[PDB]
Formats: sequence, C-alpha cells, structure tokens
Amino acid sequence: RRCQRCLLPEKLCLCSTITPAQAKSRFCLLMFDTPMKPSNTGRLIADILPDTVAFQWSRTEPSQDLLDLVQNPYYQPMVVFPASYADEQREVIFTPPAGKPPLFIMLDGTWPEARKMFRKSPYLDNLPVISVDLSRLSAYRLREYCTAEVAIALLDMAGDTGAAAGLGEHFTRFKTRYLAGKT
Amino acid sequence: RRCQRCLLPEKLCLCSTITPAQAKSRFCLLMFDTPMKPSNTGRLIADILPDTVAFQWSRTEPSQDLLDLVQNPYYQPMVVFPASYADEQREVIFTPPAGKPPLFIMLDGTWPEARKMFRKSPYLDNLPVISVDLSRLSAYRLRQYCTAEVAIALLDMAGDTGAAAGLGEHFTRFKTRYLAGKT
Ligand SMILES: Nc1ncnc2c1ncn2[C@@H]1O[C@H](C[C@@H](N)CC[C@H](N)C(=O)O)[C@@H](O)[C@H]1O
Ligand SMILES: Nc1ncnc2c1ncn2[C@@H]1O[C@H](C[C@@H](N)CC[C@H](N)C(=O)O)[C@@H](O)[C@H]1O
Ligand SMILES: [Zn+2]
Ligand SMILES: [Zn+2]
Repeated sequence: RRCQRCLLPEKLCLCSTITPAQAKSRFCLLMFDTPMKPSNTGRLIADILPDTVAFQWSRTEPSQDLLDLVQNPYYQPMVVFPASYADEQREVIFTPPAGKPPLFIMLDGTWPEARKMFRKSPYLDNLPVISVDLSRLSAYRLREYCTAEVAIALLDMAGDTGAAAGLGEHFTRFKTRYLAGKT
Repeated sequence: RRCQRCLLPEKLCLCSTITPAQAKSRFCLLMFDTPMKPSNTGRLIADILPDTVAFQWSRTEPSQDLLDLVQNPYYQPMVVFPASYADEQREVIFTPPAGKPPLFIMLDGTWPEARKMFRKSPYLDNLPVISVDLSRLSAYRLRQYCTAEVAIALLDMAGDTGAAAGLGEHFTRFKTRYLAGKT
C-alpha cells in the first residue's frame, strides 16, 4: 500500500515528480537505522542530490569506506550539529569554509540517536562542527527542524541555491503528502 | 488564514502551480453559491480552462447572458447529470455529440443543490442530458464523485486528453493539500 521508494501511500507516490539538482556541496548520511522510516528526512536529500553518500552507523566498527571519505583531503568535512553541543575545544564554524568543496556529515535519526552518534564516533572528533543558520529557511518560504530542512539551509549557506530550492520544494511535497496520508 | 483564490491554508496555496490547458469542449457552471467554499470543485475546472463560463444560479431570474449562451447554436449544449434522474421523454446521451463543440452545463454545489437546480431550471429542459462514463477516470489514475472529477471524464469522452490530464493533476494537488490542511 506504501511506495517502497518514497514511503508514502501508493495513491500519493511522488516518485514521478523528482527532479534531481546539482550542487558544489556534498552530503554524507550516517544513518542510525537503515529499515527506512518516512519520518527520517535525510533520504530526501539523496533524492535531490543523488551523489549523497549514506552509511549505516556503527558504534564500534565504522566502515572503511566511511573513514576513507571523511579522510579524503579533496573535501572539507564537517559534522552538522547544533553548536551548543560541541566541546569548548571543538572547532565550531558558522559558514562552510572557503575553497575546497564541503562534505556535510549529517546524523540522520532522532535526537537521542543523533546525540549518541555525535558522542560515540571518534573518527568524527577531529572534524569541525558547523552550526547551521536556520533563519535562511525564510528565503525558501519554510518556517525559519527536519534533517532535510537543516540540509536546505546548509545548501543556501554554501551558495547552492538551486539545490536548496529543489530540496525545499521536494520536502514540502513529501510533508504535504505525508500529512494527507494521515487524513 | 486562507488564500482567497485557491481557498487553501496560506502555506498550502497552490496558485503558483496552475498551468491552464486548451480543449475543444467548453464548460458552463451554474453555481448555487458564488462566498466560495473549498469543497466545491467546479472552480477547479475554471483554473485549467479559463474560458469556463460561470453564473450564479437563480430559480426565478435566470441571467439573459446565460439564456443567450445556452441558446447559441454555435455549441451543442447539454446538462451534465446522472441519467437515472432524467424524465422518460428527456433526451439522454452517452457521448458528446459529433460536429459542433460541446457546451457542458455543470450544476455546481452539493447533491441536494444540484438535484434542485436540475429540477427547477426550465431553460435547461429542452436540452439533452449527458450521462457521464466515470470509468474513464482509470486512464488518469483517479477513481461519490467531485464535480471536477466528472469534468475530467467529460473531457476524456470528448478527446480533450490534455485538459483532462491537466485537470486531474490539478484536482489531485488541491485534494491532497485540502486533506493536509485538515491535518
Ligand atoms: N540546529 C541544528 N543543527 C544541525 N542539525 C540540526 C539542527 N536542528 C535540527 N537538526 C537536525 O535534526 C536532527 C534531529 C531530529 N530533528 C530529526 C527529526 C527527523 N527524524 C528527521 O529526520 O527530520 C539532527 O540529527 C539534525 O539532522
Ligand atoms: N454520474 C454523474 N453524472 C453527472 N454528473 C455527476 C455524476 N456524479 C456526480 N456528478 C456531478 O458531481 C456533483 C457531485 C456532488 N457530490 C458535489 C461534490 C462537491 N460539492 C463538488 O462540488 O465537487 C454533482 O452535483 C454533479 O455536478
Ligand atoms: Zn513513490
Ligand atoms: Zn492560492
């Protein structure tokens, strides 16, 4: 009864609407649970930006491919999480750094899952935390938050406004259809 | 706060999505009530086919512009109503006639309002009733029935598949947003 790709009821399937975009930014999804939950919105990022990398998160045996990706000096990697959680010695930044393309590492799940991922992933500890400027959502007619909404604001912070606008529109489509599914 | 044109919550406003189409068929809406109610779907026809004529229905004082339109020999006028309610001497048909462009007269309101309009409008009595083949909605991945849904079937019956597809997509957008605004 539910689409296996877009996770909405079948009469509400949005797959035909999806128009991927392009961006200088790149996302990496560390997923606490890979089945796939409609309430987890990190997957919407991958619909709009299909170069999004996604992993199942592990407490003790992180993937070598994940380690390779976050250690690739081609990118500037950063952990996406509210600044108040970062240690006093943790580097916190407020814009993507200039030059190398950013790799936005999202902790995709619930808060206690996100928080657990933030604290028990030592391969992320030497990375800067970016504090997202959520007020930028106003320029996309979204409430100035879902993991997909955080990503929209990040894309806008990086000047990837085409992908921000495409993800906003895709997010609103999913959220509207989801609510309707509950009706 | 609701949009005054598309009658949805302001955050769910659909006006920007509307792309009118073109059709050989033409519609005429006799609306019981012209505030407008969100759940009256005759107005969705006008969004897709802006040459749709619309009048306020009156029992005793029909507009002369309405009388003039239905007496225009340029069109083949017909009243859109379930065939079971026609009189035995009423000409019932099952396809739009061939040759002159069809003028589909919709009774836009609720069922008791439509049935009242059907019975108390002497200017429509010498007109044929077209019985709508609603199984055609299957071709548009749709399935009582909204006035806008009946119009999609009529458009398809007349070969106006582009307008029928555009009205289907529009009706589903309205219906999905209306359900979500209800959530
Ligand atoms: N200020 C913020 N900075 C960074 N990420 C944020 C912020 N506020 C919310 N988030 C995101 O929201 C997640 C936690 C929950 N809100 C997730 C809700 C829901 N499961 C979703 O996927 O949208 C975090 O792991 C981040 O992805
Ligand atoms: N079998 C049918 N043949 C012709 N018109 C129909 C048929 N079934 C429904 N309709 C039309 O669709 C309306 C259905 C009503 N329930 C109105 C629902 C709602 N108020 C709307 O405006 O969409 C009728 O009043 C007619 O205008
Ligand atoms: Zn789907
Ligand atoms: Zn509107």
